Amino acid sequence: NLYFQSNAMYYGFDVGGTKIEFGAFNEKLERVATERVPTPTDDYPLLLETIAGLVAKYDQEFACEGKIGLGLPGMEDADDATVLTVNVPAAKGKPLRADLEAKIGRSVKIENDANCFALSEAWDEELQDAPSVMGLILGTGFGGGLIYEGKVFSGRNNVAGELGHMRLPLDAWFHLGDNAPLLGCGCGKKGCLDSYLSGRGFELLYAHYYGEEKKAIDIIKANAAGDEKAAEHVERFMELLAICFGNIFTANDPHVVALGGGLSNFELIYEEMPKRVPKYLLSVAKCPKIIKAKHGDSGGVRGAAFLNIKG
Ligand SMILES: [Cl-]
Ligand SMILES: [Cl-]
Ligand SMILES: [Zn+2]
Repeated sequence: NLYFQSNAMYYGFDVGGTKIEFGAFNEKLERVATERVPTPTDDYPLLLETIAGLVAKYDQEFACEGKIGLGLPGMEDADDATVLTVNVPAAKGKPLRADLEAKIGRSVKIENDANCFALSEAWDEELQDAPSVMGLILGTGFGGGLIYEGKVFSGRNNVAGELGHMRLPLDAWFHLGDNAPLLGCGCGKKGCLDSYLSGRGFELLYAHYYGEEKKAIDIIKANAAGDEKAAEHVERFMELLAICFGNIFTANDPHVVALGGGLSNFELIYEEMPKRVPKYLLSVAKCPKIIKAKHGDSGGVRGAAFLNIKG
């Protein structure tokens, strides 16, 4: 079956703290192979050998040299090309790209896993024609990737798309009222979007205004059932998210927004944003298309592979 070749083949590696996932994709961006191997715990020479080994395995299997893209929970330092990460400790501070290239014998592209998610959504059949795609993960945190013409915009410091680490716009702060909580952020700042618009934030906001720790799922369940406190919280949160989106869209004006992560599963978001965002936009501007992510489960490997699509 593998001899039914396209001219080019794209390999994607999603490197996680416990497993490395590989995927091969043809020119139509169809997936033609899948494999997972353990991430070598604290053995960098073995990490390099494992990745190089997969490239060699599939190159022989397809009788061709696939393009190599890799995503990880981290990023490259823009000035010295070493990896910044905590979940793949063996790679921390290492010139991962240069080491792989020397071992494998050809170019490798590396990118943050959330940027890979965004790129994966942007290459879905329905979004391929969108000039810009903003892919955001609302779960553990908030933020993502800015895709232009099917290519990730990394930024001068490889941090473009870190919308989670801008402070709340003033209108969002006023919306929270007299009892608004100033939430700390793990980046070192106070009041970051990451601490309010994430799944974790949704829960902290409920706990702060009602002195009770409920899990997102249960709060959504209570709202659906008709609990008054849950409804008040959902109303508060929906307008907050709309305000923050309005500010973001005024500066970045994306064509389509794709939402991933645990909270992206809360369907009311898709009904509510189109009704609330326009208020916070310039009079001449319309709310972009905001949709639930379609390829979240394999977004890391897909996006990593797609880093090499010739633009
Ligand atoms: Cl796929
Ligand atoms: Cl999540
Ligand atoms: Zn922050």
